[PDB]
Amino acid sequence: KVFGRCELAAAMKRHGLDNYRGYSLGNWVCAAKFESNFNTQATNRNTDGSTDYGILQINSRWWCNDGRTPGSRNLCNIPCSALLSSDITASVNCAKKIVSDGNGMNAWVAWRNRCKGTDVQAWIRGCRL
Ligand SMILES: [Cl-]
Ligand SMILES: [Cl-]
Ligand SMILES: [Cl-]
Ligand code: NA
Ligand code: NA
Ligand code: NA
Repeated sequence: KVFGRCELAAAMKRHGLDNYRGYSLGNWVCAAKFESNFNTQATNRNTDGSTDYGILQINSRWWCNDGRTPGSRNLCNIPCSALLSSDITASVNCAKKIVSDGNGMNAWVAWRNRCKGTDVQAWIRGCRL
């Protein structure tokens, strides 16, 4: 599913991501924009052989199981395919774990490089929330 911007903001809020670990909703929407262009089915193979899955491009090295990432972990206790669902619950629950791991949203390199420090409120501007 490719979410609209305000549609995704609303879904993220529904699932408790707004201000989670102090990160406002615009941060999460901005991260999703640059990770997946709001497409729940996004996948991307990394040079290390891991793969990133879903709206927030969660990586199989640590967070989910895809059966093809040697030496990896599955700390969200989910198949990586669950992160591709139209329903964002699994991605949100895993993102909560990731952002709590110590480096905040810097875990998402694209957030650090493209969202951090910017007017992230613009990503939720105009939305009925
Ligand atoms: Cl957009
Ligand atoms: Cl915001
Ligand atoms: Cl933080
Ligand atoms: Na992989
Ligand atoms: Na894994
Ligand atoms: Na594996």
